[PDB]
Amino acid sequence: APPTLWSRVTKFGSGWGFWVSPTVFITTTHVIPTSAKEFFGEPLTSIAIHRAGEFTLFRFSKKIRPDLTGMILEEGCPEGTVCSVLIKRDSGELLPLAVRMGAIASMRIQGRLVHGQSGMLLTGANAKGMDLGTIPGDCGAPYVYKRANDWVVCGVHAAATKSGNTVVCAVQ
Amino acid sequence: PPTLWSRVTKFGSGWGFWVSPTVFITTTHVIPTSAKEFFGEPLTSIAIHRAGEFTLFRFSKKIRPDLTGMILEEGCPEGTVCSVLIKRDSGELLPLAVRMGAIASMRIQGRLVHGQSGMLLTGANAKGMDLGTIPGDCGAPYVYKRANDWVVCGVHAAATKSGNTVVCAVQA
Ligand SMILES: c1csc(-c2ccc(-c3cc[nH]n3)s2)c1
Repeated sequence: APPTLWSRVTKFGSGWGFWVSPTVFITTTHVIPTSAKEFFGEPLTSIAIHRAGEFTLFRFSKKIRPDLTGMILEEGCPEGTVCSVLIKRDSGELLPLAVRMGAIASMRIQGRLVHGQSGMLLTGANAKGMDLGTIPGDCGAPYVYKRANDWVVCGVHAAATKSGNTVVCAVQ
Repeated sequence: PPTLWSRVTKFGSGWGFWVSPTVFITTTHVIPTSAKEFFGEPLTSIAIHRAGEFTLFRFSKKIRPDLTGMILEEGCPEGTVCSVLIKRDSGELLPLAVRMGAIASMRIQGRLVHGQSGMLLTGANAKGMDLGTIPGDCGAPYVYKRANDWVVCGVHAAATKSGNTVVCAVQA
């Protein structure tokens, strides 16, 4: 995946978030620290928060990331699309996990009710672990895919099943 | 707790895999043809066991004493879904699912290669997106989880231009 996509992946709360543009940051609602009143040196006052279940969008009044160009954010992707989940792990290692996306789903995973776009990992047969699959610290990592000449972001990592084979992307 | 990924090591014109502190496997064709040492050990002290595109090195001292010994097998049962553990010089880690087939001699871009055939499971096009193999990936290991045990069953020898078909070189 291109360097300009990896540059947008930002350590945040208990997981990650993604810069769509200089003013727009997206993340998984449950990774956001509950007491937080400041983000990138700005007060809540100065920020427009748009929350839909496990999807949260932050729109800043000023350019926090002026090095970046605005990208396309879509509301999930067609069934059958292959996405990469842009996961950073211990070492500056970069793990673009391949996932075949499916239908919008409602699930119970461990102790929680989760809603978003379901996918199946294409990394291995029994991806329950850090080497081939996701771990709880990956929450907020972006789902991206290439279309013709463009890259698109279409959601953020919200949950995985006990087996690790099924993941859920929260969508706008 | 050393990951599988720490066992994958840049070597020659591709990669290789540490099975144990003293055992290193790779694709025969990536090995330098001019050398007096590997990993700081003189060639006098290294046992080289070659079988077509599969080579095993057995060192007289512990090169990777941080590692436990893993199961090495001569390929796997037909239908096993293995993971090819690809490292790239970007720092990206690309585990790709491959459904394994029969041992054969296959014509791969006008060349005969003997090993275990496999088909990538990342679908349509495996190039333009991190979804398939490229020439510098040779030597990457084929692994799978069986009960509690990780199994390594060979090394990446060849892939078609098309994308779909790969060859895993195997021991004996
Ligand atoms: C039997 C007939 S085709 C086939 C598979 C296709 C895709 C699979 C898969 C599993 C994990 N990642 N991709 S399994 C098995």
